[PDB]
Amino acid sequence: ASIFGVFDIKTDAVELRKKALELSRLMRHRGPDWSGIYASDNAILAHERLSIVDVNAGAQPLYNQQKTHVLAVNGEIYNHQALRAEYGDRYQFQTGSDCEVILALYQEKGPEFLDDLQGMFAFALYDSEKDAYLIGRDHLGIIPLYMGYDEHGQLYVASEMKALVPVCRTIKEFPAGSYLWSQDGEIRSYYHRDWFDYDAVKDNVTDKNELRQALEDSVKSHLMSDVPYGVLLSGGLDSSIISAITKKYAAQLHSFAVGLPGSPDLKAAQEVANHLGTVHHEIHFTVQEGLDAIRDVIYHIETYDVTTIRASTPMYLMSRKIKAMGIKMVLSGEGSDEVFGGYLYFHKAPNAKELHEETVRKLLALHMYDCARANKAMSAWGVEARVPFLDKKFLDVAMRINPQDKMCGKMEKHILRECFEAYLPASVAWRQDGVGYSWIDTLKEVAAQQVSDQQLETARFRFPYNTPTSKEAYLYREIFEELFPLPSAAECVPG
Amino acid sequence: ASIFGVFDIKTDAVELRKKALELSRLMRHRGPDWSGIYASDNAILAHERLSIVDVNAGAQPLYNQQKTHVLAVNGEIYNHQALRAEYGDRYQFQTGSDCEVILALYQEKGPEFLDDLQGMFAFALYDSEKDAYLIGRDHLGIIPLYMGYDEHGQLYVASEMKALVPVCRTIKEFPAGSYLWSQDGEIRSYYHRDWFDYDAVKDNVTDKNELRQALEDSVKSHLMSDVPYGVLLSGGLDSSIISAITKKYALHSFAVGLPGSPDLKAAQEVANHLGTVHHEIHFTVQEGLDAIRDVIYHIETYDVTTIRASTPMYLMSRKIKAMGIKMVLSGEGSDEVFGGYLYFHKAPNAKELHEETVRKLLALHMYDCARANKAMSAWGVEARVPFLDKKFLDVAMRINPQDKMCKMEKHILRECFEAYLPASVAWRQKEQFSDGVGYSWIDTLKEVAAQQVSDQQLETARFRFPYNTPTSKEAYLYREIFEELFPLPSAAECVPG
Ligand SMILES: Nc1ncnc2c1ncn2[C@@H]1O[C@H](COP(=O)(O)O)[C@@H](O)[C@H]1O
Ligand SMILES: Nc1ncnc2c1ncn2[C@@H]1O[C@H](COP(=O)(O)O)[C@@H](O)[C@H]1O
Ligand SMILES: NC(=O)CC[C@H](N)C(=O)O
Ligand SMILES: NC(=O)CC[C@H](N)C(=O)O
Ligand SMILES: [Cl-]
Ligand SMILES: [Cl-]
Repeated sequence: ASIFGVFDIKTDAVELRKKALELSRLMRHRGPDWSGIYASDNAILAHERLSIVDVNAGAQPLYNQQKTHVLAVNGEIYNHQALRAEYGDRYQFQTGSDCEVILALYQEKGPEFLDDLQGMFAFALYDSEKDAYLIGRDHLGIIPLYMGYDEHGQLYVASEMKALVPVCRTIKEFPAGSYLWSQDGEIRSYYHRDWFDYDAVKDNVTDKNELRQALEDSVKSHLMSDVPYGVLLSGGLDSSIISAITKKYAAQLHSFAVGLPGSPDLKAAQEVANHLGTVHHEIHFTVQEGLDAIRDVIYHIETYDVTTIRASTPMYLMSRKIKAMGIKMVLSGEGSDEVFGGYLYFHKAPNAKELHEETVRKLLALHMYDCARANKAMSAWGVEARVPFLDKKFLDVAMRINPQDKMCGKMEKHILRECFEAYLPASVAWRQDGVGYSWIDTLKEVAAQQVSDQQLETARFRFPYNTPTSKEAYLYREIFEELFPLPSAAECVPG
Repeated sequence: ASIFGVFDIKTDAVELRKKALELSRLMRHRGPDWSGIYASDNAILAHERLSIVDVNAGAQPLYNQQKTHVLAVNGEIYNHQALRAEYGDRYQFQTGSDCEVILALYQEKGPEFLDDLQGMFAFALYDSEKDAYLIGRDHLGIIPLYMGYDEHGQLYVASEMKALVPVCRTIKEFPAGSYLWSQDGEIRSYYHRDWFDYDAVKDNVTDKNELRQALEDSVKSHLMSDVPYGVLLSGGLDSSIISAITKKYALHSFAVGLPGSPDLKAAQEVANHLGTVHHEIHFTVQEGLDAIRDVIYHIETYDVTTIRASTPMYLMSRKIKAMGIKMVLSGEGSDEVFGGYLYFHKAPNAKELHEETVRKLLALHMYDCARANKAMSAWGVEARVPFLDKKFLDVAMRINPQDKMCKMEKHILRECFEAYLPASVAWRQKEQFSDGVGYSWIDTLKEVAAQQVSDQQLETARFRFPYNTPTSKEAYLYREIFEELFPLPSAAECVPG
């Protein structure tokens, strides 16, 4: 879904509403199902839905029973069932939407219920009674959210920067693990955990069976949906586990892998799918198909980062292929490397202290990284991506085991392999460019054509911020800028 | 799907290729499934697909076995199976696509096979051997297609004017029942029928069974598909007729309206009668209101009537697609065929009637075909219209027009399909003073226009909209958005005055 909100209105609200319709529509690929808008003299909440749960009645914006509170959410509240039970006493549910609990929660706790939600999301809520608003983003910013200001000082928020660039003088990412309560006027962090610090877990007790079961429960809970769903299977450990787990609790399970015809990963993926027994779909794309998509990928992910761009491409095309099949949601394996210190550089880790701090740090930066890519790549085509490895509960267990246990002094994510070896082929289980070498190669080769050594030499004059230092980056930048003129838009991009 | 083509290339081909992507992308809603493209120094063909038939190998552009011929099509060729059979001994089919047949016929007939096809389509074919191209559009302009030229003379073709406006100096609709063979350089009409003239059918007999059978067959042929499809049910005669036949030969049905509308009611009835899985789609006036701009952009017209009518269709499609349906059948064409409108009550004689129907069929491309196609297409949904099938048209257009004369409007049709439906339905007349979708829709549309357009703006319209000046506040409202979206003079001119 997409969310779009305008707060602190100081102008013709009428005109603003007309404009909101326009800007919201810019993100309609995220919510192809239906459009919703709420507009008053003091606030606007525009919504583009992708119905996953409560098809018929999960229409948004969701309204107060009394109709004084209005909510627009992009996300999934996994524990909503539990919450309905708990507050159902106090609040009158109007639908079956998982998102409705935020409305219950707010009614009783005001702005203080963020850590009570389990799931991924971004929302904007408007209380006509108190003439107040609340904006929030999940714990690690799994669901993206941007914010910015008009030349009037009016406040804007949108799932994608794409809808703000046209009106804001400034924009920035809506901080993850946080909320914005109008009465307070300041963004406050709500997500904190003991494990944020080493000295907190340092001599903890690792419980493998706990770890495994934790990931199982995460997956299980992320299976919530009223539409057809699938799993991304790349043949890598992370998606192999997710798919394995998913297969395990699916009770027809579709798997998807993407790549240049004949590439290695494809083979791995096929192997796993065959071992797990899923109805696999090997998506192929040609190098030219990828080239031709670059610009749109860039418009979708909203970045000029080479690596992200190179990687979102395939994902972007896989998504179009999935959606065409009719699948609206998929589970993926992002977060695993960050939780378990999956990177090779982690092999090189100095000690458990260093390891821990790095992973934490990595977890806290994901909203700008893997999260953004997955979400936006998939949403380009109206496909929802779930990340069980990043589930709230799971993380507490995985971040709380002893971090020595994460040290490679073994395969990189040993403990994890150990936990699921049984579910997989020995090959993936203990394995340590699969989409196609040619993919990045032509990429590079095309950049070198399109970019003069001259351009590169004086890039600092053109792109003073995060000056591109290679012709490929140079190329992605030009397009980025072309699409996202505003100077702060590039500052959202990690320097 | 969508088709985008550029021919007679006099500039940097590389350059142009980049632009084609850009422009082709503007119509992606019509072919969300996948994208394809062929680019050379002399021709570009870009396609956005909506896979209905042969999902796995039906990709486009479609190529020649020798890869010397390239074809890009938006359409459904109903008699393709028969053709494959007819021409398989000469042409090696590379796919299961109903559309590849065009490649085969072009191979054995050059540009003279247009009337061999039975279906709806718009296509562009480029022959790298001969360095030539051929553009064609179905018999009544069922599927849309625009043409235009560059400041350099380069020629463009596109399913929607939206893809041309940004680059052409001039533009126009690619003529219906026509083709453009590059070797000719002139657009030629290929469709003509004796029934085009009254003296041709004046003494004809009327075959009820013949007529029933013909509609039946058309529908049967129209069910051709590899994906899930449905029917658009209004509860009105036409759509009810279509629906019943589909049920019998084939089932999800769809109706749209304001909570409480006549259409919604009537459709429920029929759905009940037929036993289809019925989906009643509601919309609110504000949702309708909020969609106007998109609607104008999708349909590419400023015509008040069409806009009114297409809004609900566009919202309905959004929903059908959310349910996963890619194709549906519609009852459009019936009234034009049987003289089903109220005005037809006042027809002086069969001649005037017959003559009037013909006119109507031949203008459809600017009207109802446009709405039907373009409204559904805004959400990647394909609309089929059995009543306008070529072969059906030949039977229906050839019966005694005197049988078209109106006790009830479409009596014959009723007599013919009486069996299928609940009599209440079959002999259901239309009423002036009742709005299917809900009276509030227009009422609000008018209301909004009045409030947004000044008397003066209206009085001075001519200084602003010198071509087909809007004569009402509503017309003005729509025209203003239109112009705003398609800033090119000839665009406005494609819209029938
Ligand atoms: N060919 C592919 N097919 C399906 N999913 C893929 C493919 N390549 C990558 N992914 C997904 O991307 C996830 C996280 O990205 P990463 O771990 O950064 O490679 C994997 O754990 C998979 O769910
Ligand atoms: N309310 C509706 N719900 C579903 N389909 C509709 C509805 N109204 C019209 N249609 C379809 O559109 C066709 C042509 O409409 P018309 O051109 O207005 O007579 C019908 O005969 C139906 O297939
Ligand atoms: N697209 C989304 O963000 C999903 C919203 C909500 N869970 C629904 O399925 O309606
Ligand atoms: N979208 C269309 O015009 C359909 C083209 C062809 N019939 C197919 O199913 O691929
Ligand atoms: Cl800002
Ligand atoms: Cl022209």
